[PDB]
Amino acid sequence: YVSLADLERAARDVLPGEIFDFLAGGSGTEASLVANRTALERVFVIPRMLRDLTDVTTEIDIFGRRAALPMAVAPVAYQRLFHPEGELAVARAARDAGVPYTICTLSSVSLEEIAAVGGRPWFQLFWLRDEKRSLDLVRRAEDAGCEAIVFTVDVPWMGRRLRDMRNGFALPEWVTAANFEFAPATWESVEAVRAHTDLPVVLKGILAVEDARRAVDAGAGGIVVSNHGGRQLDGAVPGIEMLGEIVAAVSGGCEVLVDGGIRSGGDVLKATALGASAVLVGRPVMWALAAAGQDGVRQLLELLAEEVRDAMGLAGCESVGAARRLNTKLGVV
Amino acid sequence: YVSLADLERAARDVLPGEIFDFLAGGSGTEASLVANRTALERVFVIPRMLRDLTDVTTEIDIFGRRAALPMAVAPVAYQRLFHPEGELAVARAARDAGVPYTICTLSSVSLEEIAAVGGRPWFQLFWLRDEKRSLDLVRRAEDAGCEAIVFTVDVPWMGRRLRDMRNGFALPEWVTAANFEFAPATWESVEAVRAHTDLPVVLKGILAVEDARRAVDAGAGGIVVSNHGGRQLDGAVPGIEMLGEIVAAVSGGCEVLVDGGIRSGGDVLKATALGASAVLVGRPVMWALAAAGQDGVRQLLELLAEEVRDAMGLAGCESVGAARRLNTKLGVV
Amino acid sequence: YVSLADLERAARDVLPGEIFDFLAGGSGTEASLVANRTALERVFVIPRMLRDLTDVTTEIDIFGRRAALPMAVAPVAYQRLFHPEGELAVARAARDAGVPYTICTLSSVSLEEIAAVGGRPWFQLFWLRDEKRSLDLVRRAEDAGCEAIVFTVDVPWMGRRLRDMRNGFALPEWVTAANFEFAPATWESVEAVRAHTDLPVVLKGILAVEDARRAVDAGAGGIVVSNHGGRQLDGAVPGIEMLGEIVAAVSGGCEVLVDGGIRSGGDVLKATALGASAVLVGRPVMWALAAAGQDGVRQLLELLAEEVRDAMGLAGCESVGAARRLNTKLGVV
Amino acid sequence: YVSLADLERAARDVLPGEIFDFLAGGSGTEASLVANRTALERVFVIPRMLRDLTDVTTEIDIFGRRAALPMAVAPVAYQRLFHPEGELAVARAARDAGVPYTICTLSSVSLEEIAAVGGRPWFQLFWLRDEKRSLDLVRRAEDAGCEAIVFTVDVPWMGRRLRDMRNGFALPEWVTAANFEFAPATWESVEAVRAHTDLPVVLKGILAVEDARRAVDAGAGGIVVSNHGGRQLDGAVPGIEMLGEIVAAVSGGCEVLVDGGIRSGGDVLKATALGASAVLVGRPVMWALAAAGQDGVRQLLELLAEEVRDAMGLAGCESVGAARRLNTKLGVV
Ligand SMILES: Cc1cc2nc3c(=O)[nH]c(=O)nc-3n(C[C@H](O)[C@H](O)[C@H](O)COP(=O)(O)O)c2cc1C
Ligand SMILES: Cc1cc2nc3c(=O)[nH]c(=O)nc-3n(C[C@H](O)[C@H](O)[C@H](O)COP(=O)(O)O)c2cc1C
Ligand SMILES: Cc1cc2nc3c(=O)[nH]c(=O)nc-3n(C[C@H](O)[C@H](O)[C@H](O)COP(=O)(O)O)c2cc1C
Ligand SMILES: Cc1cc2nc3c(=O)[nH]c(=O)nc-3n(C[C@H](O)[C@H](O)[C@H](O)COP(=O)(O)O)c2cc1C
Repeated sequence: YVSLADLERAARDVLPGEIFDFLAGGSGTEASLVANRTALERVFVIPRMLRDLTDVTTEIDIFGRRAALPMAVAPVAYQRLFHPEGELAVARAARDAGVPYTICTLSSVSLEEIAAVGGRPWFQLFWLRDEKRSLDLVRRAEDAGCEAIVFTVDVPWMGRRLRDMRNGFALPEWVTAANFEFAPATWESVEAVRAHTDLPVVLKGILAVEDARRAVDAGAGGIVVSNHGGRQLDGAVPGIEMLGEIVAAVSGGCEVLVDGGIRSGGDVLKATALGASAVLVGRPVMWALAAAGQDGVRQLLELLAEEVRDAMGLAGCESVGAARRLNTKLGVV
Repeated sequence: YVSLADLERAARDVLPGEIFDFLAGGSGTEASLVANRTALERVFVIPRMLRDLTDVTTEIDIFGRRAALPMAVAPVAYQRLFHPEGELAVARAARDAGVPYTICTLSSVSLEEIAAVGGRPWFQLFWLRDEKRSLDLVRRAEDAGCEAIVFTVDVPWMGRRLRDMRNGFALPEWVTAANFEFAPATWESVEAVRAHTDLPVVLKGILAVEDARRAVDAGAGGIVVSNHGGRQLDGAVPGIEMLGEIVAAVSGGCEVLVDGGIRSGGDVLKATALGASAVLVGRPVMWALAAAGQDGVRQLLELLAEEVRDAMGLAGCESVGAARRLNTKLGVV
Repeated sequence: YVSLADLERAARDVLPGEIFDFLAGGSGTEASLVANRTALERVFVIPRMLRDLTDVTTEIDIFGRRAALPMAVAPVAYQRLFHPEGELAVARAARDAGVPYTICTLSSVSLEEIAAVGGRPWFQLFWLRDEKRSLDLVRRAEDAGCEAIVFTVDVPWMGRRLRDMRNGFALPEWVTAANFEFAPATWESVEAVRAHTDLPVVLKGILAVEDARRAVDAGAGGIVVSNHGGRQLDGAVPGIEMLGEIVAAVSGGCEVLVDGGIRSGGDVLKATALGASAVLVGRPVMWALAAAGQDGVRQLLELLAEEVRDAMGLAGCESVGAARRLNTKLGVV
Repeated sequence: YVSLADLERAARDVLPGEIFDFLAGGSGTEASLVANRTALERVFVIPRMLRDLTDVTTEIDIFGRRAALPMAVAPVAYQRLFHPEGELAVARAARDAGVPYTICTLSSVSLEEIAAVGGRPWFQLFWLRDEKRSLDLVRRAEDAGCEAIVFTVDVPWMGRRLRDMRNGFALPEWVTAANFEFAPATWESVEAVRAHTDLPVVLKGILAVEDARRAVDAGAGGIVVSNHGGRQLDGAVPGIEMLGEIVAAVSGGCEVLVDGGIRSGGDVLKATALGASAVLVGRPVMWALAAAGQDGVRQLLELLAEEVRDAMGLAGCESVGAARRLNTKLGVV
């Protein structure tokens, strides 16, 4: 595999159509899904030359731990859909690559089993109709050694996924929500979680500047600037188009991550040049899992690590902080 | 049906080519027809998160009545072209959905019959060579219980519809103008109508800012920002591209509606975020009528209602007024 | 024929390939040829409503004569390439439509014969290596009753026409330059022509603002804002993209015409809304000549007249001057 | 051959696929490769008319020598891949056209042999792990009569060339680096070269404004504004998009060249109108070499010279300095 697109092709060959569509699809007309790619494609980096590259490092410190790359595996529900080892395959590969892995509330293997793999596990939270269930998930995660709570704030309910409707998609009987209904979360919910844990709370799905500022005021440790991979509001702006404005507005008050469409180390570099602390990567990790299980994910992470190092150095950046000081230019197509 | 595009496909299957072309077509090269879609596709919404969605409502008050959605059925002439029940099928479905229905001066069933269906009927007026005929239509409408007069101001004469010319299109003998020649309307005409009725007068086909302001000064109750679905001036700006400027200029002096290309609840949300009080929907209603008669229109209205509620909530809006306070970003393709 | 594109199709059917390519082609990669169309397609008009249209007139006064439309036939060399009656067919049709016809220095029928047709003939001048020949052409034109001298200033030499090179195109023996070598013209040349005639001198091929201003200072009666239909510098800006700036800079000091890509009455309206006094139309006139001779050109002029009247009225304009006060908006694709 | 694209077609016919891919390809997704063309295609020139063109000259003075055109042959490694005479064929053709030829550190014929051809040879330098080897190359070049040192500053290491990876590309045994490992160069390296030679040092691969300014401060004689033909950082801005800003910032302190995508004399004119002193041309020179050896390169240089003269004169420019005073407009597609 020499690009992440080689893994998409390999996953499409192996997965059943309806599962590939569950993975690939977005809501509505898929405008926001396509826009995540378009938005990245229009950003160009202005690289710097002639800097010292004797010790290029792709490491960052985030939520109190060193990560090997400015990247984490996004929360993706029901990974046993893609490979029989599901979440444990991905978590093992992430651990070995030094990348944080986000354990999902809708994981097909229990959060305690995945946490036992080791590494840098984070935990993603959905707010539930029964509040106490959500707060119990948080305590379970913390007790199991998760290092951050990624509170998904863009899913008062699931978006209209027309591929899934047309396919009549349903989980196979062999895939379940192993940690066991959505309720709209509010700012009250955020405070309840903040009060119930000592871990950093990261709000995932922020796009408005004022919501970023309010997240900082609310005591978030981070936000993920995200339109949920185009799966929630069809017509929501891509996160990459809001990122620079949001970075400026929080002015170092919390970590600012971005997701949606990251498909190369060069895309990681674009995101950092626009001000991101780190990115999440979703679909490509699942492509690698589907294609080749744990080894597939390992190969994908190795490929991304190589592409990030290559892009950084070609742009004159010996560290991620230097990459954040790069300038960009918007171009056409 | 899971999208409005499923209904287009179904209507194209059933209607004779020349009638489908009468419905689908625009004037000239169809540049303004295509632009209505392009203009919407470039608008992205910046959604808000973590708001109270306990009682999301899609209702509005307009022209003194509560409507179930910020939407009305646009005036479309000669609906018996599409289904034998024509206007009565559409009006019944609109009534049952709680959506206003605009009765046309060129209706293929008389305005009194359609008004007798009930619901929230509005009446669309063409100015005629014989003025007294136009003013008699207005009094007929008012006597029949219509609630607003939608004065079409963009049709001094009909545009050049090349599909209709190439097809040699003419009304079948079984379709007539049941209420029974265009004369250019002027501001004088508007005043004559304003003087002859107690109903709100809504000017449909406004695109210039100064004409919006003048409409308010003239005592209009509303305007529809519209290029007549690309059927009048070929090269006229889409209404969606003028809407925000117009909303700012009238500064709450009348209701500001928009039409042209609305094809989903997400498009309704875009229009409201740009400042619209409500939208009109034309072609899709006729697709649903052609495909499945009254039941078809009912299914379309149910689908739109679901998509509007979904988009609003995903964008953090418990009411249409909140949706009007959303911000937008122009994007590419 | 219901659009000008119907005539292109008809001309392509009848003309030999190499002659169609002589007509259609541009220089180089044809970027400027394509851009003339792109530039018009991105301009949208903001129409006005509810104005008095009792006496819509498409007439203008230009160079001391009334013209039936804000349009003239562009200078196109060697019209016998397209039809055996060549220039006389086109000039007769123009005369009968009330449109000025530009007689070319490279006409395939002598300028005195074409002038004898009557109508509103203008004369286009190429500066020649032998100056006296050019000044003798001017006196011949004036003696024959031409009403303006259209001095082409963008042809120090002919551009690189790759279609013609690839085809090995040469004039048939039956087509000659009937008035009988290019020399670069300068501002000195313009003055020599201004001194030798009482007719208005119109500089055709101006694109820079400062050259427009200098044209006024030099005593020009008009300019044509033009990239020579994409046939001269490949990469020259379209005239339509410079027009508004140029109109502002001359501030009524001379007539400002535009050409390049005008293919409908709506395009004429766009040009006038951007400030043009009138347009020239080239290729379409030759399509009509090739398809059907004099009658073809007559039908094209009738179609354009209808489309101009239609566009004007739909935009609320009872006169060309009102059309020049319309505003425009740049849109996408 | 009537355009440079005729030579691409001819080279593709003759070269083995993997060698054509070595030549054509870029790094990563090839976004920067495509963008070099897109960026040029959106620039339009505003030509001037009616200037004296009695003695149009395409000559420039650069690095103390007169060049016949504002163009040099870019450094391209391993030219024996394309034709058995390799670099000597190209250098001979360049010499005879009066164009500088850049001898590469990775030349497949020794730099002394190519310099012995005569003409205006420049020498391109890669910094090596062994510094002394790089400084010895510089002295060799100077001793052999090269006139400038073109220090490539964008290759701390080679970019990820996916075509070459997929093809398993390797040099044939019959092609070697005849002058005989990359080390990242720094500003220290530049100073070491500046101290070791009396020749002008030209930094190739500058894109950031501040790096241009620093190059002047460092005593560079020139820079080449360049993304290495899209072969280095995938997502690097095209040089043509930075050129005007860079020209303004150095404010005549060094020569500012540009490369990437120059495919015609009109493109040369665009580059000069944006402020370039001269351009480099890479791929097209190799197409001509592959197609027809020395004679091919001669024909390409003759074609470019004709197109540059044609574009200049059509734009009203009797000299390159006048071309640099042309204005431009950004257009669409
Ligand atoms: C199949 C699938 C399932 C997902 N499940 C969740 C989830 O349970 N929780 C969540 O916060 N995001 C979920 N996401 C969104 C991702 O975390 C992420 O925002 C999105 O995939 C990023 O874009 P990318 O896939 O383009 O890299 C899911 C995404 C996909 C494709
Ligand atoms: C077949 C057809 C007939 C129409 N007849 C009328 C009419 O009689 N009066 C009027 O004001 N608008 C008429 N319109 C314009 C619509 O009211 C509306 O402005 C346009 O259809 C909105 O765009 P949409 O179809 O893209 O939703 C007609 C539109 C169509 C497609
Ligand atoms: C075949 C052909 C021949 C032309 N000959 C001349 C000419 O002799 N003199 C001149 O000033 N322009 C000449 N032109 C340019 C036209 O006057 C005009 O600028 C151009 O055709 C306008 O664009 P249009 O063809 O897109 O309408 C010629 C154009 C064409 C297509
Ligand atoms: C096959 C190939 C090999 C190259 N080798 C070198 C090199 O050895 N040194 C260098 O500075 N640039 C090298 N370049 C980059 C060119 O000098 C130049 O920047 C690029 O080709 C310009 O773009 P163009 O090919 O679009 O004209 C190479 C380019 C190509 C296509």
